[PDB]
Amino acid sequence: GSDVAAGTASGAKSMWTEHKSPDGRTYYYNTETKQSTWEKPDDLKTPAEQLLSKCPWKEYKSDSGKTYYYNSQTKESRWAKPKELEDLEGLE
Repeated sequence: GSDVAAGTASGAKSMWTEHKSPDGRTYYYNTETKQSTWEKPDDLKTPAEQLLSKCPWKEYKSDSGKTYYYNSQTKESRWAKPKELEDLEGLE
C-alpha cells in the first residue's frame, strides 16, 4: 500500500499524516523529512515550547532508522547535524 497523504491535515505544526499498520500500530509520517516516526515531542505544541524539550533543528530516525536533520521553524530539511548550527549541541 502506497500512502503518502493519509488525511494530510491529520496533524499540522509539523506536517504529519496519520499512518497505522494493519496490526494496529499507529505512527506519524512527516512529509517534511518524508519519514515515519514515533509520537513527537512538544513539536505539536509550539516551536518555542520545543526548545527546552528538543531543539527546533532536530535529528531523529524513522522506522527504517534513517536519521534526518531539519529546520522545523522554517521547515527546511537536510542531512547533516553540526552542533555549530545550534551553536551549542542540540537545544535552543
